[PDB]
Amino acid sequence: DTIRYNFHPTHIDTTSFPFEQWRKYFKQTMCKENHRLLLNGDHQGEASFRREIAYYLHHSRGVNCTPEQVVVGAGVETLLQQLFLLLGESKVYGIEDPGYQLMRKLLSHYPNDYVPFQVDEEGIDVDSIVRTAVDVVYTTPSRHFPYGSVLSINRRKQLLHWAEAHENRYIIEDDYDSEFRYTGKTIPSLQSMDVHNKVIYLGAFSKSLIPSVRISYMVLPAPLAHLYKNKFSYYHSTVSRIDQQVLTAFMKQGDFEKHLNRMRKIYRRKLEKVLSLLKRYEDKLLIIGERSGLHIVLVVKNGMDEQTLVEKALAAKAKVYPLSAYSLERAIHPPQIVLGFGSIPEDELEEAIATVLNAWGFLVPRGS
Amino acid sequence: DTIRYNFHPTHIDTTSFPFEQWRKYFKQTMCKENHRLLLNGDHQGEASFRREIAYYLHHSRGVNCTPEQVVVGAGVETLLQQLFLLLGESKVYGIEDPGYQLMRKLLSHYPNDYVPFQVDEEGIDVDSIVRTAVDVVYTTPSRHFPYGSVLSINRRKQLLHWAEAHENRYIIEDDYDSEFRYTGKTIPSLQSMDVHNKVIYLGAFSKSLIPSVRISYMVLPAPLAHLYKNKFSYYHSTVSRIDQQVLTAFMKQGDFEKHLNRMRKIYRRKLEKVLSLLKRYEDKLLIIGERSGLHIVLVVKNGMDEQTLVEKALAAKAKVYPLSAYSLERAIHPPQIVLGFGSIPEDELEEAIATVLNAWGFLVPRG
Ligand SMILES: [Ca+2]
Ligand SMILES: [Ca+2]
Ligand SMILES: [Ca+2]
Ligand SMILES: [Ca+2]
Ligand SMILES: [Cl-]
Ligand SMILES: [Cl-]
Repeated sequence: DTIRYNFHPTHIDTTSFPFEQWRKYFKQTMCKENHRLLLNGDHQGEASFRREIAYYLHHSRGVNCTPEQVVVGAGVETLLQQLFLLLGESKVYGIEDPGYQLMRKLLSHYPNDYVPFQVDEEGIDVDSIVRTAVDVVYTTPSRHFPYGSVLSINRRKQLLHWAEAHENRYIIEDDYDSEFRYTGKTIPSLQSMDVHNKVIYLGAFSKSLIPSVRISYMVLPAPLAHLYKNKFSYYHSTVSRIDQQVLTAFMKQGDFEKHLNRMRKIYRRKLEKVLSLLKRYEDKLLIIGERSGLHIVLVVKNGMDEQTLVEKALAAKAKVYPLSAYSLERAIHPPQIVLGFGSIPEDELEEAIATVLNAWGFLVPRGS
Repeated sequence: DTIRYNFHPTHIDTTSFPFEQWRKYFKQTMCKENHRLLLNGDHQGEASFRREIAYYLHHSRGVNCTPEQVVVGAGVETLLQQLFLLLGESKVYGIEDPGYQLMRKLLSHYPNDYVPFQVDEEGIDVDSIVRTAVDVVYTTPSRHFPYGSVLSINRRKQLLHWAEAHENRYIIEDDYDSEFRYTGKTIPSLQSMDVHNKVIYLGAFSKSLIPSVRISYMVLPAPLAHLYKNKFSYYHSTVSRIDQQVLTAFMKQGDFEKHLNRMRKIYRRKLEKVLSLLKRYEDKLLIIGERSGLHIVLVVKNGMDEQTLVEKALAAKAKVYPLSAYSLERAIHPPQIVLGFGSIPEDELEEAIATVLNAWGFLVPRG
């Protein structure tokens, strides 16, 4: 087949993107007067761009950093690799389970060991971490993937305390999941509470902007930033100067911020339509983390197993994501599926959900 | 200050670039109909783009590979890092001395050890390699930096033989420096001779095209390519899909090839003007590797040391490159300076060289 509907958690609404503006800024940047942009710039990122990042992160997340603490790289994986090299071979990493598997996967190639920790309604299990001899804790405190959990303000304090207790300890705050929250109290970055230079902040222009441009940023505590600038002095940027300059302009003249607001509205509509439809099956489908992100988790009580649910959906030309993809515990029961609605066009949402539900043997409204 | 003249060996003629065409292809690619390009593509590279790479490499260098053996990454450094992880922690690397320091520097972060080998008129010292217990040999056979040496056809055969002798051995062929040769025999890739899946081929769109776009490629022997696709299945591309698509088009419709020819002419003129001027001081300045690349080496007999020469040049706002920057084995005397003329505009060449010569206490023709 070709797959018709792709319920990917990290997809964006591609049809909505401001092509005209982007093209405009491209036109302004890529031209004879800016010919010097064709040579390589600062490895760490263009100063202009690092500046906008620090501005953006302050407004949006409460992050406090200088431009000289911002490292720009081609995707989160590029930056974590540099981080692993930077912090050294002895560090032991604690990671969330379940969660995105990237961190564990990358660590398989590096000397460093890892330890998984549970996440619950209040975030990562700080009690276990404290007993465990990890040095660096990787966590998504703002909204855990996939369930949407927030790291409670107590645990934030406890974790920062843990980090303060030793010179070797750090926290990696992953905010890959960009700022589409609709419900709950809006709570800031853990980095914003950090007064001890303990938190490394990680994010990307993927769920905002454009995933395929591969533009990501890591914010280092100022000692690490100095060490970074020394260790990696001879490297080159892994992100196009042209693209940096373009995004710099897009941000400076306010269009990025307009984009974000416009998209927030669109995603809100989509999510609400999706919930509107799914809430009708409340006996056999339970939704988790419904008021955050571009995706939800369904617990499915069809007596169909996880694998069956995936295959049936794929047969209907709809790709859906088994939660076991994101888990080291091999038993997930009842079966859970992640659905993301970024790429599903707004006017086809009902049809798309219908397709999946139908393939799963649910009764479906007309026009699918 | 700002530096007025930057004699960087890897710089290109930025003023010459086809902005209009590039912008055209950008316009064609980045638009509502191609909205799916905004999601991430194949980690290894866009199939269209890998295809053009395989085509390009065949016509230009005689490289024989499938698109599925081409890995696209953000600069040579990104790809070598993946390579180091792929081949494992036990491998020992041999590297050229002198040369670009990137390889040594990267290796400092990985478990892997390295050994430098001399380069002469005929390329890397294969005799030493054979005695040495290295597993992977890094070399720039087409045109060594900075002197311009070519790996002789004997040594090519000897090195491939060396590689054939053991299951663990490989050769990294760097063709970062590939396109601008004017003199000597135009000679093919070592990869083209490889029939034993021993050569990893490495190149980039920097000296052609645009350095700052950070688009590079590594061509893996087919067993390694299969291992790569498995080991790194979960990675994402480090190069923008949009930029891939743009360059894909630029290549397909022949604009890349036009670009290359146009640039070859320009660089040739610049080099010839530079030689024309410098040949006048043949007693105190000797030129090396003069008929290759976007740069030359000067041996300077001023009794000024290397450092002095650099500083004097920088005073008067010209940046020049000490050859010691490129060596692991012992201080060079008499001083050598690398001058690259990629970025120096054609109509300012005389002025620029004059600036440097003047600062070094030489007499200047035209006042
Ligand atoms: Ca490991
Ligand atoms: Ca959710
Ligand atoms: Ca090493
Ligand atoms: Ca890139
Ligand atoms: Cl063709
Ligand atoms: Cl110097």
